[PDB]
Amino acid sequence: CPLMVKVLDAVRGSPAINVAVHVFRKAADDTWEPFASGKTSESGEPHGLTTEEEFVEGIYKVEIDTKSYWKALGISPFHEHAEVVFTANDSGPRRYTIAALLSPYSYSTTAVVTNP
Amino acid sequence: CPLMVKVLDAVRGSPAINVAVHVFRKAADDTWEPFASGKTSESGEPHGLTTEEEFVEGIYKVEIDTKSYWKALGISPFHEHAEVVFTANDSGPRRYTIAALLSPYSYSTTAVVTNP
Amino acid sequence: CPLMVKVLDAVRGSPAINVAVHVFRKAADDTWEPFASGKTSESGEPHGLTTEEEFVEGIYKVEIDTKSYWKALGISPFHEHAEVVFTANDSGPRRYTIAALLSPYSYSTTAVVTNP
Amino acid sequence: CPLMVKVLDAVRGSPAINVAVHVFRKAADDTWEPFASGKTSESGEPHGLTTEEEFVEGIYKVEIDTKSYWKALGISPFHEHAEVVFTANDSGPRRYTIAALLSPYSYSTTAVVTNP
Ligand SMILES: C[As](C)(=O)[O-]
Ligand SMILES: C[As](C)(=O)[O-]
Ligand SMILES: C[As](C)(=O)[O-]
Ligand SMILES: C[As](C)(=O)[O-]
Ligand SMILES: [Zn+2]
Ligand SMILES: [Zn+2]
Ligand SMILES: [Zn+2]
Ligand SMILES: [Zn+2]
Ligand SMILES: [Zn+2]
Ligand SMILES: [Zn+2]
Ligand SMILES: [Zn+2]
Ligand SMILES: [Zn+2]
Repeated sequence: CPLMVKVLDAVRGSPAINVAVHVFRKAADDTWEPFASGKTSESGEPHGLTTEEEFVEGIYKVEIDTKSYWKALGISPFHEHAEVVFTANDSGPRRYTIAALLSPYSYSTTAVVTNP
Repeated sequence: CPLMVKVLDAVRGSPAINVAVHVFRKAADDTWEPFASGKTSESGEPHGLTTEEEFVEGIYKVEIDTKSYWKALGISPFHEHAEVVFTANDSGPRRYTIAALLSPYSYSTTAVVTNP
Repeated sequence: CPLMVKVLDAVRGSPAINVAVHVFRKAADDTWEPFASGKTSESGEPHGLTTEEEFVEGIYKVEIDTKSYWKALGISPFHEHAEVVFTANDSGPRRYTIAALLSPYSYSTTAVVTNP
Repeated sequence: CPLMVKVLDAVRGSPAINVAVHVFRKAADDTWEPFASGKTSESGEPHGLTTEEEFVEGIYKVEIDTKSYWKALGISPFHEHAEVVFTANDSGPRRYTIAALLSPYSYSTTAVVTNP
């Protein structure tokens, strides 16, 4: 998997399960074209989002539906969602892990970029 | 100031100076209408973005131009920018501080919401 | 104030009120000598911890009683406390802000170091 | 492995390699008895720290030698080290992942606690 998304819940100290994750790729005209989508499993990651071949050079956006996640736990959170926007694979293929750590009024995101 | 944005640099342990901050408000048709803009001063905050009166109930987006900030320090960062999207002032006026802590491959954002 | 401590609650989006903060200074024999102590007010900061004069060059430890803070809100947290250990004022006086952002199973701390 | 430590570098967007990790367990008299130690590999984790059997109920301290890590990269960091202190396994065995995200003037730590 060259693109992995890992979501953690800082209130419960657990992976965040059943979080919607959307990936878009910026198109020729600058609109966000849907690229992939998934829901996090028990490990806090969605199932294989893409392959090395399909994951071409470009600008990507990962959106994580944090608001729905909290609401479903009976918590009213601050953010509508969390997004990460980055350029990928512009000096050859890399593997990307986007980690998001969630609290109701805060979140952190970090990228771990390795060689394949 | 009912809307304050505070940007910190985790590499230098300093406020992030000269960072562009944009605020948008979601319009009737769901497009992001420009609402305010500023550049952080030496304290890492832009100059008074709005007033209590203009800061009406609605969905707001704060974008922080993190990529340009790092590039100008000769660092090549991961994110294109950082954004915070939230609903504001829907149960009366509140004061909002959006804090962003920046590193080249990571950032955290938190909201402090108080009464006026 | 050359040493400020700012504690935020990421679950409530508020300053963390009534948090115990302890400061120690490493002594000649390497034991931690009590240096200052306070409880955060409504702004999430303890009252003036020290003066520029008393805040001499040395190794300092700031402990924040996060466990008691959460327990008192009826939450059972992961950490026993949070600590920050750093050398201060070894190239002349600096002003130090230690910011701590708290969730029940996570916390972040950052230092902002400025000239007086 | 019931106790895992994962260290990430937010400046480089990589696992933090060759970081010293120490684990202590609080003893009958309240002194910190050495429990385990390791250095992070290329994945940012030390090699198997303990077993389910040896990892008994008690208060543990994990120290991460962040200062040496940064210094060795020619960076002068703020913190002397990072520590996490917590009670473990007091309602039966759990698996603990302590994640630390490092920048020169900041760090975050989070715990992921699962059932075996
Ligand atoms: C609620 As959404 C991040 O799928 O537009
Ligand atoms: C580079 As921008 C966040 O002003 O579109
Ligand atoms: C509970 As304490 C950080 O005052 O030893
Ligand atoms: C430098 As150390 C955290 O091993 O005392
Ligand atoms: Zn969605
Ligand atoms: Zn968005
Ligand atoms: Zn801009
Ligand atoms: Zn964006
Ligand atoms: Zn105390
Ligand atoms: Zn401690
Ligand atoms: Zn050591
Ligand atoms: Zn320590």
